[PDB]
Amino acid sequence: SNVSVLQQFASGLKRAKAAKELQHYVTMELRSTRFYDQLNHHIFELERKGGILAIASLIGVEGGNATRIGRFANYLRNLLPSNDPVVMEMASKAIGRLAMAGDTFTAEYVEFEVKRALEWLEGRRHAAVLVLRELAISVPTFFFQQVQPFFDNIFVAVWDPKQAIREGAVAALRACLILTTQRWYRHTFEEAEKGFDDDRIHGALLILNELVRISSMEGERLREEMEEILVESRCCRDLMEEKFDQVCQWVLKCSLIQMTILNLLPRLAAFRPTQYLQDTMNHVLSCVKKEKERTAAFQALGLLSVAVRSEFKVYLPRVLDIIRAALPPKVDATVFTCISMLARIQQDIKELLEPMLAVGLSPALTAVLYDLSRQIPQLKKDIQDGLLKMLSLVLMHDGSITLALRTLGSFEFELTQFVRHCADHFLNSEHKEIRMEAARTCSRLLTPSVSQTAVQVVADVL
Repeated sequence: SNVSVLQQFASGLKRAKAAKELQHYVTMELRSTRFYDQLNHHIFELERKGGILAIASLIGVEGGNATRIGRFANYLRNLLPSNDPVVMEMASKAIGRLAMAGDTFTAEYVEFEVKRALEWLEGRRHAAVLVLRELAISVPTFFFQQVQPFFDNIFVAVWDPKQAIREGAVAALRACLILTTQRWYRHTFEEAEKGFDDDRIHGALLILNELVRISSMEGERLREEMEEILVESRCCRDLMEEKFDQVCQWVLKCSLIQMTILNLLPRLAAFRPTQYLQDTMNHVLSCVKKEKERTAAFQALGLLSVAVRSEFKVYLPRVLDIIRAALPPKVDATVFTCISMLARIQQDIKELLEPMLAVGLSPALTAVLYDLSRQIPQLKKDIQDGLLKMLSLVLMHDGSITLALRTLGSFEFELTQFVRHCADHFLNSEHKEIRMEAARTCSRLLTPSVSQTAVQVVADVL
């Protein structure tokens, strides 16, 4: 209990680390109290990721009410002020998980960490921004006690010459705006307008994207659905004009700016939908060919096609010629999601499905085909026949085939030879996941249970 748990904690620091932490949590849930604290101090003083996982895995499993929080507060505050790379985000997540217990000291431990978070507002500012984001995600009541000083500190802390600090500051401002709008916007719009008039480009774009997303959830719902597969309404013309001027001027001046422009163009097109839409379509058509910019450009084009349904229909032949030259060469994950979002224009996909079936078996393309067969049920048998032919060519003859079985049992098809070919798959394969998913899909495929020709194959597979 003392040597084996310490050996597992040392092996977690040196896939196996989270499994060892989960095994230690499952061993502590069944139950040596000082040996775990000594091992935690030895792993924290040395390394940091395994100790943070061992400190975070025991929270919510053992049941430490008051004695564990006073010991964990010093270990959470020691690494937060001077922080290393992304394991510091794991330390911030462990602090947010320790603050999410629901104890009496949580009103004292959070406000001591939030008021110090304004002391820093670059390894110190981004750690405070991540701590504020974790406190807003964990404790929304304790994070609303100091709202006047945080908006003044983040307006000056995000103006520093850094790239990684703005990605945390935008997330902290979005969590603060979500906590404000769930139960201020004019001062943030005034600060974002004063910051704009190449350092003050992408930060101002990310500051304006939060105000564009908080006022209108219609443009955000399409991006939230495609990812699985007053204040801003008044000053909307000048902000869109400044965004269009920044997109047209800074064309090839300064990667992050083009990505911020492609992210802000779809929300601005969905908020108010012909010259600005033509300039945004021209910018997306110019940025689709450039390197490291086509993944956001395809999603922005799909969002603008879902928003401007009547306006983008004249631009149907320009994009459809660009995708058909891309699939024929085989980064292919965003193209299927863009082709799925462009439909939500039905007869043009039947010539486009020939290359999409020829690209290969992937999860995003299968989800796009499922969403296209669910939303647009015009030609469902033509897609299902090609999917069945691709699955038969895959399973007739290397990793992806598990997902092929996952697509074989996902939705309905037009299947007695498949269950006779899959009833020998787990008898030959020595892999665990192949046998597991094969049994999982052929137990679902047997659901068409007074003719004695299906009874034979049902009895055979059973």
